[PDB]
Order: sequence, then structure tokens, then C-alpha cells
Amino acid sequence: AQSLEVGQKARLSKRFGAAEVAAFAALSEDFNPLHLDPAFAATTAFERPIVHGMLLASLFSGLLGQQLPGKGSIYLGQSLSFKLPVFVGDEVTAEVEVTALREDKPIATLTTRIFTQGGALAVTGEAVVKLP
Amino acid sequence: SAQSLEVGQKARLSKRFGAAEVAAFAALSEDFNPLHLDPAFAATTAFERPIVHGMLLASLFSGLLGQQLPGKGSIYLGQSLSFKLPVFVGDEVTAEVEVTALREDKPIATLTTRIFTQGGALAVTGEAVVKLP
Repeated sequence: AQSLEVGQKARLSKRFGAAEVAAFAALSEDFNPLHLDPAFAATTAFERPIVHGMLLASLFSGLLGQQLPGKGSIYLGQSLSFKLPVFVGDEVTAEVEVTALREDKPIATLTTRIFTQGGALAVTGEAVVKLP
Repeated sequence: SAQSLEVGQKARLSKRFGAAEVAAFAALSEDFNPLHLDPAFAATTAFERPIVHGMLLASLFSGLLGQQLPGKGSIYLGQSLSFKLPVFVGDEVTAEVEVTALREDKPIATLTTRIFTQGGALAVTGEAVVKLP
């Protein structure tokens, strides 16, 4: 297509804290105490509050919209598999990698992954986007 | 008595994502794509005006799944999303989920998840897979 090609990657790291998780709860209408209440979380197998899977996934929008392909890009599709919990207060690493470019349309497919602080795969999937 | 989850059960909610909400999502997601904020830039696109992040629209499914159906205690296992139409900042949308399958080997449910525009057109569609409460 253009300067975009298979193999190009972009990443970012972010540590979602309690205030941010609460802000996302308000936007998403997902007020699960498991994400917001330390006392409640302690009564579950998670033991501590975990970040909304969709808050973790939002980072893919940051990568696609601000890095690769960047400004002007438009989401067409996104698949998401939630594998591991991410505890509030812990940092994660988000990464997108171009895996394919459609030959007859300005469309790209990228693998989207979220890694825990320990380097484990917490979220995985693929994004399909229209190029800028 | 306790109400069992059943195929065909549904839930919905409506919400308006205005400038403040879109700005908050941009900050959380790190997605400051001008398509979602700048009217001058947006005017040069086929959308003509600022649109709400598709991933912000999709986040409403988390609210329905965790608060109503299946509800409290539900754990997200997967979510597929296809973005079909834009939602303009300030406009209302309706999020709808419906149970389509309940596995019997494990307490897992599959639900169709859709976002409709204020005009009644499909903006986002897909399926969620969740572990039961």
C-alpha cells in the first residue's frame, strides 16, 4: 500500500490506577466492585481489584489512532480474548503489529496484545482498520 | 426464587457520549485521533463532524454484561466487534445484549452485542463470551 508494511510494530505502557478504573466504570456503566472495591476483591479468588478487560483493550485504540496507522485511521473490526487478570495498580504493555495489508483496499490487519507486568499474555486479538 | 439464565433473554440501555465523555475516553485510551475531537479536521472527512470512539461505544457491553445480563459476578472471556456506522458526539445510542447460547460443559454464555444509533441503525455488532456469576 503506502509506507505501512507487514512487521511494523508500535507499543505503549500504562499503569491504570484506581481513579482511572473508576472513570472507566462511569463511561462503560460497569461498576463491578471487583474493579473498584479492595474490600470486596479480598473475598474473591482474585484477592485484589482487577482492571476492566475493555479498559485494557482501549489501549489498542490509542495505538491504532495515534501511532500505527495513526491519525485518520478508522476501526473496522477488533477481536478480543481475555486470558489473564490485570490488577489495578500494575503496569501493562500494549502492542500492535501489522500482519497483513489488503491488496485491493486501503485496509490493514494487526495483531493486538496486552502483556502483564510479568510478561504474560493478558489480552490478545486482531484489529482490522481502514488506512489514513 | 433465583432466576436461571436462558437463551433469548435480553437487556439494553441508552446513553449519550458528549464531548466530556469522549475526552475522558481519549485520555484513558491514549487515542487522541482528531476524528473524535476536531471539527475542522472532521469536516475534511466523510464523517464531516467528530465521532465517538468505536471502542468507547463497545465499552457499554461491559456495563450490560456485568450489571444486568448475565450480571453481577460475570467474567469477560471474549468479545468480537465489527464497526459499521459512526456515532456523532452528543448523539444517543442504545446498547443491546441477548443470550444466544449456554454451554453445559462449563458455565459459559454467548451473547449477541449490538449498538444502535439514535436513528435506529446498527453501529457496532459482535458477540461476547462470558463466564457465569
